[PDB]
Amino acid sequence: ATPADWRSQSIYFLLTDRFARTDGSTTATCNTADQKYCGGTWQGIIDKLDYIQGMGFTAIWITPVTAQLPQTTAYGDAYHGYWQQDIYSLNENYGTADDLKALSSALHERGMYLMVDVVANHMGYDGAGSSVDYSVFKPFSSQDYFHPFCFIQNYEDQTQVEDCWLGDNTVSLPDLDTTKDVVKNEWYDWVGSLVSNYSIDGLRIDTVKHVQKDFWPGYNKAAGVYCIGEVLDGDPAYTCPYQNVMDGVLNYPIYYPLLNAFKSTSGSMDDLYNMINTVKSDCPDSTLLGTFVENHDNPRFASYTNDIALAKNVAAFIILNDGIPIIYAGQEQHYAGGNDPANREATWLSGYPTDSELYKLIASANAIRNYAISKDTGFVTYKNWPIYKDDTTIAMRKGTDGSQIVTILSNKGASGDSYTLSLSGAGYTAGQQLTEVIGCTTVTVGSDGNVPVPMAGGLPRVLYPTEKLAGSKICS
Ligand SMILES: *[C@@H]1O[C@H](CO)[C@@H](O)[C@H](O)[C@H]1NC(C)=O
Ligand SMILES: [Ca+2]
Repeated sequence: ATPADWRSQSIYFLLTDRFARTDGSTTATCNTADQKYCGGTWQGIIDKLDYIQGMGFTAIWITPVTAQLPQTTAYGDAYHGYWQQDIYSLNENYGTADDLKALSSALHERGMYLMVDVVANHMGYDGAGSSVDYSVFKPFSSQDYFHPFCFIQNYEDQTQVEDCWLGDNTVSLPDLDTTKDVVKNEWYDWVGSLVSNYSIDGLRIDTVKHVQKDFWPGYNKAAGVYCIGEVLDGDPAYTCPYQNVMDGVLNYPIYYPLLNAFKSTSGSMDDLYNMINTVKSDCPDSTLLGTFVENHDNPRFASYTNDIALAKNVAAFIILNDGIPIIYAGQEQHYAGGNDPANREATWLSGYPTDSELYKLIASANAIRNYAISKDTGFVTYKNWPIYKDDTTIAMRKGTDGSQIVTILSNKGASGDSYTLSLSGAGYTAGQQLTEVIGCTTVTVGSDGNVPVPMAGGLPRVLYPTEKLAGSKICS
């Protein structure tokens, strides 16, 4: 599927080993500290698609599928998929090639997309870097194909970042020489084959900043689908330019201010507001980026605060910002794990409650976003517009005039005071009746133009023209 095809999507990102076992167990042990394979499979995912689609997601992103180093290392098993050894084989832990194709067709039979995580930067090896036996890797079975061993000593040196090895001497990550024509052609041919063999709709590309830029356009083209890159850097001036060589990148620039804005009652709404504008302007296309506040490479949101109302606000933002929302399996169950491997909790241990607070929050927000898109072909291309802020509040507007969604978000928390906010800028016609689609109440636009927004318990508010909801299953 195309970048255009992807704008309207919203992604549930999951760890294949950790989302759902074939046996459907909700009790199967998974001590994250043990870093072992816990049992999750592609077929397990298939059996839980009702749970995923019931939150209003239109796609999933799954961890890499290539066969991994087999050893149980001092850092555990390759359960996450980032330590590949044989790229023309699948990781048997998740099932068979038929299983992967089954997941793909099952997603498609529901009108959903499959996104797959891929690594081009490196392989994985159990052992010291200098001692690597290259013969294990397929097809890159000789030192020939790799950058000479060295570690990234200085991250300000972009040449070191690209030419030296990630990892360490316990689990080393032999770094492919992605400037060699033979390496390019092998990867380019592989990625097209992968996508065709399994009917893959999109790619999430790992460790993008660790590969020289002139590698990516050819890779993206070969893939023949939307590619969104992990560029692990919070500076828009470093990260957005990668969108010049690749369809999208994950929105790490928004990530930091977003997290700070909502992780405490004293978070800076100013930084968030500004970053939205900086990204909107200086990024080739903000609507092709992916928004998230939680993933497998950072502490989970709920690890910073257990305030449910804060979690509600940051989730609403992810869904309603420009670009593609990305929610990380477990976030909807208020998972609170810290840094790797604590943030790789098995989803099945939650019991998959479909009536939990954040599950319902996310369903409501996706419901409106999805509806708005079905009516307003200009929604996805309309660049989100921050219209208001204060010390505890931010409001924003997205959608063609007369059909816009206006979102008011707060970091007051669950003990926030009741009160009324007068909102200038919404651009609704005076006396117009609007629905608040989370709590399902109504409000009328003032004559002064302003909107009388009832604020209570630090809850999120999402407004949308009541007449426009006609015939939707929203708020019945
Ligand atoms: C795609 O299918 C062909 C033929 O079955 C196979 O040889 C090739 O290895 C597959 N490509 C990938 C990336 O697995
Ligand atoms: Ca590299």
